[PDB]
Amino acid sequence: MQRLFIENALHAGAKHEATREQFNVLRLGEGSSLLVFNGRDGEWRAEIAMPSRQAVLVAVEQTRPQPAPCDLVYLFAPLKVGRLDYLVQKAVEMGAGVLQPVMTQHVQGKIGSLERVRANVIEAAEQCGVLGIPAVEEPRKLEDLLIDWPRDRRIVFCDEGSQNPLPILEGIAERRLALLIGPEGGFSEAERDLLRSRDFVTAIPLGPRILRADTAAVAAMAVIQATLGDWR
Amino acid sequence: MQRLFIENALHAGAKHEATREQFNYLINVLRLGEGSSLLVFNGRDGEWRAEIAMPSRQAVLVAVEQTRPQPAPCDLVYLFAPLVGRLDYLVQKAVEMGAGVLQPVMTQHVQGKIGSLERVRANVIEAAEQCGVLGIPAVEEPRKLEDLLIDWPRDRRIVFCNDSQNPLPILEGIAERRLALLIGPEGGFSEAERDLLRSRDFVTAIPLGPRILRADTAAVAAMAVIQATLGDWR
Repeated sequence: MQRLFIENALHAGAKHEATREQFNVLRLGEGSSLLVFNGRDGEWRAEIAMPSRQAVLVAVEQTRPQPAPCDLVYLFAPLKVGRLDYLVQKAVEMGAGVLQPVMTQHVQGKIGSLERVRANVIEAAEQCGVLGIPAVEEPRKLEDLLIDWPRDRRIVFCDEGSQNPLPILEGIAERRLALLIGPEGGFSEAERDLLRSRDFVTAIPLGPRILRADTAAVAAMAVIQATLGDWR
Repeated sequence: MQRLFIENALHAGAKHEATREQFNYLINVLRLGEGSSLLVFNGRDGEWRAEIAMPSRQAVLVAVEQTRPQPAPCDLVYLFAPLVGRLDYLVQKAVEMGAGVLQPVMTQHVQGKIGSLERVRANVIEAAEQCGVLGIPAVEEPRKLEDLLIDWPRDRRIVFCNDSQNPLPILEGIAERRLALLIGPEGGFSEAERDLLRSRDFVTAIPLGPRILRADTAAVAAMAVIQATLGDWR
């Protein structure tokens, strides 16, 4: 079934008027079913009513309840080289609850409109069945973030090793996590020294070949989610 | 240092005339000059440091010394269904994550098409240059899933993307150390294809978590956990 994210409260009988999003295609008619969700009342199957041949979505039955929000924080530098729509959508698919852009010494790319990021977030959620909408934050400087950082949350970052992340992930005691991936040019030497100086930061290797930032994000999230996260 | 893939043989003194694109790229885009060093490789003779010589205000790269030997080919086979925007990316990520063979697969719900192997191969080279991967993975002619499975080597376990959510316990139980990863198209596998996969004893299903992943996301996430438990991340 198609899935649409809506603003509206969701309950039996809740109505939603197709806001210009009157689709045309995917060519559904009167009586057609789709799934709707809103980020707080879970997932519902709704049926289409059609007053003027406009479209109105009427929620009938709840099909999934609202999960607890995903706790994982994704700290990421925007890239000059490596698409921003892909980075964002993949973070949502891989289970990030918070997307926090980080500005670092070597960043060349820009974040652009947070509006467009949030819209990419919604599209990823609709396509991949994620019912929690991850939060998108305003970009922050890395050093500002590290100074007031909650010590109950471990930051994982990627650094050259043995090149197996698994035994290192296995040693992390904190119940809350954040993955930090830097820009195409990595972290400066000072940034590296500062990360390593933090009690709450752990370095992990990601194999024998250099990975680009977009690759590393999905690869690190996979091993993190499988070892310590919600793939368990 | 920059890294360039070359077709010439490599040894001390080996020369490569930079093509129109390369000269502009190395000299008008990176502004490297006479005596500049860069890295050069060809998929067979390892990786060499070369220096730029110029006979004209035309550039010639002269290999000086070998910095890395040519490694063993990576063994991991990547069996993938076509999707072209996602395809470039797929191909490039596969190289980073260590695939040694890229085998395009036709399945029931395939909607996109390969295009031409020419462009697939150029992407492999780009990725190899960018990430310092010295073995160039081979790109095979597309084949239908049901044909590839007939005489598939009993020796190579196919992992494909179920009841649990964690792939790690399943992956640790794979006795083979020769592997393939299979990822389907956006539309998934038909019921007949699923049956065909579950009925082969050299095939093992793994889950990848509680959210539906895109095929290119799945490919990278799957290769991460396969490399870490069974492959060349260990």
